[PDB]
Amino acid sequence: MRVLVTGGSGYIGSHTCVQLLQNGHDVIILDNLCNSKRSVLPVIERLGGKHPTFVEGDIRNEALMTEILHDHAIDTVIHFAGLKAVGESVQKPLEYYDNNVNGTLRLISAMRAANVKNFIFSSAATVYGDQPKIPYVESFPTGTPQSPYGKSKLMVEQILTDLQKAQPDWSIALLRYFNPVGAHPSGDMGEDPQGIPNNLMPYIAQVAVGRRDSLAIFGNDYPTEDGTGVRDYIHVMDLADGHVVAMEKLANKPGVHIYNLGAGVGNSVLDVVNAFSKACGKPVNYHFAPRREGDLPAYWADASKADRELNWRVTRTLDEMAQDTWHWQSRHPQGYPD
Amino acid sequence: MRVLVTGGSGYIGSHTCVQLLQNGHDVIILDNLCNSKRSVLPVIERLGGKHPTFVEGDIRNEALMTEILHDHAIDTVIHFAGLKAVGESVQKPLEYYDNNVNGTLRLISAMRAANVKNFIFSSAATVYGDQPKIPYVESFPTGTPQSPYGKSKLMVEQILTDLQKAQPDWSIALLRYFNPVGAHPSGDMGEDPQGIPNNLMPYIAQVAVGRRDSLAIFGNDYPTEDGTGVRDYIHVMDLADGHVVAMEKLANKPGVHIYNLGAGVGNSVLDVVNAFSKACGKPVNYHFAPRREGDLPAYWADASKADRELNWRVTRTLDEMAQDTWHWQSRHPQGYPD
Ligand SMILES: NC(=O)c1ccc[n+]([C@@H]2O[C@H](COP(=O)([O-])OP(=O)(O)OC[C@H]3O[C@@H](n4cnc5c(N)ncnc54)[C@H](O)[C@@H]3O)[C@@H](O)[C@H]2O)c1
Ligand SMILES: NC(=O)c1ccc[n+]([C@@H]2O[C@H](COP(=O)([O-])OP(=O)(O)OC[C@H]3O[C@@H](n4cnc5c(N)ncnc54)[C@H](O)[C@@H]3O)[C@@H](O)[C@H]2O)c1
Ligand SMILES: O=c1ccn([C@@H]2O[C@H](COP(=O)(O)OP(=O)(O)O)[C@@H](O)[C@H]2O)c(=O)[nH]1
Ligand SMILES: O=c1ccn([C@@H]2O[C@H](COP(=O)(O)OP(=O)(O)O)[C@@H](O)[C@H]2O)c(=O)[nH]1
Ligand code: NA
Ligand code: NA
Ligand code: NA
Ligand code: NA
Ligand code: NA
Ligand code: NA
Ligand code: NA
Ligand code: NA
Repeated sequence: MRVLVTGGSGYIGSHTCVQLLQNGHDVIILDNLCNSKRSVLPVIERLGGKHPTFVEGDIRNEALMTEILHDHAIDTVIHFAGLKAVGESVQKPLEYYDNNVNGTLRLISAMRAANVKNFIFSSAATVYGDQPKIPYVESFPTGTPQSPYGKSKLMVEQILTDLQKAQPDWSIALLRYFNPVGAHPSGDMGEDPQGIPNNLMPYIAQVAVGRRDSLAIFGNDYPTEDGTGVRDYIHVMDLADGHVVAMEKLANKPGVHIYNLGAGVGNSVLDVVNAFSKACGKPVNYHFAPRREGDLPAYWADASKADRELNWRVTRTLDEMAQDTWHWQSRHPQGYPD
Repeated sequence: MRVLVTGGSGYIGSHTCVQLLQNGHDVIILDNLCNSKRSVLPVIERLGGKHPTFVEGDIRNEALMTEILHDHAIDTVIHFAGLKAVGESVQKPLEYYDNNVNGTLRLISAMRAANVKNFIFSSAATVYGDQPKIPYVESFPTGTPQSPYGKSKLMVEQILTDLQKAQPDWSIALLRYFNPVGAHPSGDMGEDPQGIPNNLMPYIAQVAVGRRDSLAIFGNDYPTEDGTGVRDYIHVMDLADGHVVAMEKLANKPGVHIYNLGAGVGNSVLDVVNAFSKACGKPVNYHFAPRREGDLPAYWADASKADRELNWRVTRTLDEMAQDTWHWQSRHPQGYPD
């Protein structure tokens, strides 16, 4: 298929592009480079085994999106582009609403204009809001996300749903990601956050690499087995694979196809820390800190639906997530070259 | 004060501009004319007793908004501009999200750029969603609006709330309108819908004027006194006045000030029909039809808060709403001149 992968040079998108190319699809990457570098492009091609076309540009530029769509006879679009720092979204709400809400709106508007009707959207577990019922199931009604970031995701899901109702021939997949971690097994592609990493894994990796002192564990008094927060970590390669399958199996299948993408099990901060120490050969330094504002104690995905409907399920383990992350971090301590 | 009134040439905005000018404020009207005509401008000035400046343009044009803001040293913005046909929003969701969600986002982004921090937003009762608890109170948590239109309003309220949190010096009023009806007492300014009117009052007026055959009453089996739908009708002049007061009393008062703007009492479709027949001197023709998709049986506003906090309450009656509407309709059967 001919697929436009917005945000394709970023963390999840890069790994997805590799898998797509390996499945022999024709890949057009669209990215504005606000959170990634052109240096990953060659890695993508080398690992994917085929050349993906790259276009530097912004999802907010509807005219350009329209042109790309038509120019490359795209059949389906995989929407990863956007801003995702939670804390920052609280501080700079407008930029989140613009890049995520308007960003998507301009993109799907461009699609309408070019007669493209197959879409995959990067959504998140945050859409569930404060849900006491875990694991989270697609059938659950959504709640109220606590941050501008979370809200922007849910708003897009709603807009996409209304669009589909209005243009019933569209196929739209709402992929709710849990906690993406890991890196390509080669160790030459992985997450390359700039500055202080907001997520657990990359932070741990930086402590392990010798860049940071200690991992601050946000809260140790939660109603969990070990008192630390529990989440559903999912390896980026498994996420990538789920994206190829969703794209191939849902194209031209009208509807709004919602799927949680997670392993279906929970792991605590300590469990993650422990796996990492194991992977890197030395105890990871850490300390307990107060609970992070807005955090839930525990949640994980109910991934039965994707298993059933798409025959997709995770295959990488927590140890692999940790080992792959350390391999990339250690092989490329400065991330992607400038 | 120096106020930019977006959508100022439309129904509610036109009447608001008149009241503003009567209070001697300097008024800049911004409208794209998609649902109003330049012909109302002179009426505004004549009834307002002062000249308002008019700029033809779109809220989506952030550069222009920014320029207007700075150029006119605006102190406060009253945001009426947007699309509001419910049924149509279901059919053309994107246009609603664009004009309302993006439209507002571009406008407040322009404000940020120009250092403007006083805003009034035209919100609606739809934000309450399916609320069994009536009357509706500002303290109630919001629900899930059933149409793209309703959703777009709630999304804006959320964006505005996050913005205020991020920029705590801002004063933002969320004015939730109930069922605006009526016309300026002169009979020379009023609602001028194009095509089939979606709201009850204008439809009734058109039946009364001899343009339409019969009023279709959507449903006669509701759990209400007379079986027809019950709402809180509020005269446009009262709404207008509430806007002047909100603007004058909340400017430079940091916070998100939410107020329901309604009369605080309910009236049925039949009650409205009856008042109109009374006003126009002849029985209004009507028939019973099936319930309109998504309609609630009954709802009205709890307007205590605005009374208490702003010392504002309605002063026009249902009969006046009907008489003023008929006077305008009858004096100007073709609406505003082309
Ligand atoms: N990483 C996670 O834990 C997590 C969890 C759920 C959802 N998501 C979502 O998945 C998607 C991908 O996440 P990621 O981890 O790969 O992040 P990422 O930052 O690595 O990738 C996003 C990419 O989008 C690009 N981009 C940002 N705004 C753009 C715009 N306006 N126009 C064009 N390009 C733009 C960035 O340059 C970057 O390459 C995002 O939508 C994110 O919100 C991620
Ligand atoms: N009339 C009601 O019953 C009702 C109830 C609640 C909320 N509202 C809201 O109150 C506001 C005013 O409603 P109204 O009855 O006066 O409607 P209206 O159509 O008469 O006024 C809206 C005005 O905005 C202008 N406009 C539309 N999109 C624009 C854009 N992108 N850029 C610039 N101008 C644009 C139109 O030309 C029109 O003059 C709207 O936001 C509406 O959703 C109205
Ligand atoms: O420096 C960090 C980052 C994360 N966490 C915890 O690790 C889990 C995952 O946090 P993350 O930000 O990666 O993702 P989230 O679950 O919030 O989407 C949660 O229980 C966080 O409290 C932590 O203790 N320290
Ligand atoms: O042609 C019409 C228009 C409206 N209504 C009813 O009148 C009330 C007000 O409808 P409207 O569309 O004006 O406003 P809403 O309350 O839906 O915001 C509701 O009970 C509608 O069902 C009706 O019976 N016929
Ligand atoms: Na096509
Ligand atoms: Na339709
Ligand atoms: Na960063
Ligand atoms: Na680097
Ligand atoms: Na100012
Ligand atoms: Na802040
Ligand atoms: Na119309
Ligand atoms: Na006319």
